[PDB]
Amino acid sequence: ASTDYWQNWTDGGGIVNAVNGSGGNYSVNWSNTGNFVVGKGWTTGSPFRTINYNAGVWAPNGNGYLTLYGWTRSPLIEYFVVDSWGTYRPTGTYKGTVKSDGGTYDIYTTTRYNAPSIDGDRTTFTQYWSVRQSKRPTGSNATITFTNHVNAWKSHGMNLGSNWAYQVMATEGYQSSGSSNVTVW
Repeated sequence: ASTDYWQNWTDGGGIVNAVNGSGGNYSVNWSNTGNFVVGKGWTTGSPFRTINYNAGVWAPNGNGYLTLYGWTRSPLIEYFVVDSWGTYRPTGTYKGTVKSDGGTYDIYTTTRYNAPSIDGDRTTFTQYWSVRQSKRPTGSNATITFTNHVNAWKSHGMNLGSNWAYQVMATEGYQSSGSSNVTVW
């Protein structure tokens, strides 16, 4: 499918060279950054969407995530489906696991306090996570059947908001350096 949304946010720290490529392709070169999120996807997320991607390059030197990323409103929720990471594997309050697209993911919940949200400014909100138990190999055509995660989260009392915001396959980093090249469809 054709992507219609380009996400390129940075808190201004360090260098974040984000390139909006042709079609669903994008690349990022970052160094000594603060927090940033870059990716391509859809303006309106959907719990029934099946995301396809191919990370031709995944080379974080420190803390960075290759993850499906999105938000919902009412309530405000930031969610993730992490397929790979750098030096740090994200975790939180363990809820259970879900098997999907050949891998096993741990389900976690966390809370952010006085942090920047999609609406701008700062606030306190909940984060939903699905983190692969082991890093998914990159360079191949990968699939993320989001419906499997949404259903698993629901079973653990993790319900998403009613107003859907953007949904993208992103590269997120925190105080690190690295390179990535991803194609989404």
